[PDB]
Amino acid sequence: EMVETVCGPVPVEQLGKTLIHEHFLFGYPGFQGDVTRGTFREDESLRVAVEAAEKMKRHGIQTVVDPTPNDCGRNPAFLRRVAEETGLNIICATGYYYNGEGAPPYFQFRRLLGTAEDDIYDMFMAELTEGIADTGIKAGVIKLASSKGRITEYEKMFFRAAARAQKETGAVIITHTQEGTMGPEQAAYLLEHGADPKKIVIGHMCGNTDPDYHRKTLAYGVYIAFDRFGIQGMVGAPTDEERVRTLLALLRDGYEKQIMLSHDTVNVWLGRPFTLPEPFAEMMKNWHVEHLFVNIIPALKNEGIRDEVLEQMFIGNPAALFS
Amino acid sequence: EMVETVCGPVPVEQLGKTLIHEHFLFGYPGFQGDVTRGTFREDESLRVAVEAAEKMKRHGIQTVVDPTPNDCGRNPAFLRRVAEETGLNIICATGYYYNGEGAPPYFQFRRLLGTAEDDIYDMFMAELTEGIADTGIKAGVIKLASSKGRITEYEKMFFRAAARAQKETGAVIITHTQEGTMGPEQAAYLLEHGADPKKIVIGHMCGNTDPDYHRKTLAYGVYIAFDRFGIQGMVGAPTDEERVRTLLALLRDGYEKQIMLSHDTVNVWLGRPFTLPEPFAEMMKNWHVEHLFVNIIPALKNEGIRDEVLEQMFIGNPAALFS
Ligand SMILES: [Fe+3]
Ligand SMILES: [Fe+3]
Ligand SMILES: [Mn+2]
Ligand SMILES: [Mn+2]
Repeated sequence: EMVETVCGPVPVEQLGKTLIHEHFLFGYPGFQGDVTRGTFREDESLRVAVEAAEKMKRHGIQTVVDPTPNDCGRNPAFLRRVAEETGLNIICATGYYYNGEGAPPYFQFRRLLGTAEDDIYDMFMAELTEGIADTGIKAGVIKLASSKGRITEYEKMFFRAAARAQKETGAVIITHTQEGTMGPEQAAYLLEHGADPKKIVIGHMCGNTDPDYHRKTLAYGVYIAFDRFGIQGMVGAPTDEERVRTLLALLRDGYEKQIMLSHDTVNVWLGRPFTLPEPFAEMMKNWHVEHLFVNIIPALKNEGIRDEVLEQMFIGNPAALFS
Repeated sequence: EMVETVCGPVPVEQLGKTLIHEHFLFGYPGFQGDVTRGTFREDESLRVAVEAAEKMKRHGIQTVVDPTPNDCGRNPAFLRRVAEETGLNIICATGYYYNGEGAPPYFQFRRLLGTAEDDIYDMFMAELTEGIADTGIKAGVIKLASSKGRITEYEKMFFRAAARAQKETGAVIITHTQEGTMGPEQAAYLLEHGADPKKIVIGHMCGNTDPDYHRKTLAYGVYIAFDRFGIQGMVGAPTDEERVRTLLALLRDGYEKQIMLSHDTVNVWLGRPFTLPEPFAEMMKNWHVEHLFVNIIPALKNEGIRDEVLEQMFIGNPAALFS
């Protein structure tokens, strides 16, 4: 039925072609202290963000899920301005990053007060059923993240909170996996606490190339995402070549009703402008919102995937996920 | 001669009685993502902050150094408003927190671009010689922090940057030590890179009770601080009893020209409001800006310390430090 976007509630029928994981705004926790050399280009950032939405709208996309966590400069009103100008639908999130690239100390401190997991739940409920700050916007998904090879104590507080929240709300859960680890464990641990696998998207699965690992995850009946198309050389991540050679294994075996695709782009960066060093800067030349529809998809056809199947992924699956 | 406060440059002669370490505003990194339940009480916070300044002004304090790091919600314009209303002098900082209660990922990421330590220097120079963001305020001190028993790789980038900045500027360095560790190592590592010990305040020394350790540190000719008076029972911290019994050892042995005192208070908290749990909330009942002048000081007299000596600590030392 209905899904909360930044422009208030929307019928899931009208979601349409959907990218599951892209950032308009993103900054690594700590960017706020580099304000002096990295002040936020308020009205140019908006100009770039609308550039990316119009760039997405023209390949038939009607909906983006933006899972930018609360500590990476999530900005729902900004996003609201973008949708108001483009008509694109934008679903935002409620969540923190993970230990390795998040902001532990604050909730670490409350953990000592004994109230952290309640506070995270209370925050999740608030942002899902009341609205984010005074923006009036509710998050449409819960963002979760785990570390490499571990779901830390701190992360588990959020997983628990997240599972208990979803039971109270029916919110979709979207997750981050670190370097192709902890897919199954994530699914397992959320299902243990009463989350519903049909309302769960294990993310960054494209970060493992052994399809055995994906199947172990799909077996929970959760959705999985290859949401990092375009990112190469970094994090130890595999090439777009590996992804497709890993993606195709799961398509012929008819799992497409559990797979969705994205790029995990950052269209505007918070903090100090930077430019990638020259080894790095050519491997990730393809990391942009165009990448899938002009490259990844044609490649998929040449290896024989029905356009019907893809529609399950970009339209059916997301419509399914949110209902 | 001159020191940069939030109200522009000021003659060091007019610093006067000085608290070396107190926060008006503070939040643990991550507080920004708890915005919905923890929105910043803009104009009440200002009302509380002026309460604390007026409360400090009446025990003769004319100057506070507020070392709130860039990632813990440092707010120089806010501070500026406080001084403009009270006439108090407020010197702010340029720094990041340490790894355990800091926000590593952002500078961690730049470390991979190969430019982090330059960027930290460039940030330090900017905030010391040009101004913080568009506030026009320059930091008067550099804030540095290390972990328990370790000065991590990440922290050393900032120490190096900090030492090279001070050489270019003459800025005072103020530091944080974790649980009474790394005093000497900090001094040693800064002196190695050309920092001047007479422009350095090793902080949280009151976190070690073995005076042997302090002397090892004082031997570098750096200043040291017992800046956590009132914080008891927490972090592994020692009682105000231990501090004084540790402080007195260094006074009779005539080091007072290297010691200064504070409380390290947080007069307004960013993030979700909270009550300290029932055990904790008793031990730290004394953690407030009044604590020193009404309690710690009388206690010091009864054990026979000349008011002249104290003046070296609250007036002479700081005046010395900044010139
Ligand atoms: Fe992402
Ligand atoms: Fe402090
Ligand atoms: Mn991610
Ligand atoms: Mn500190």
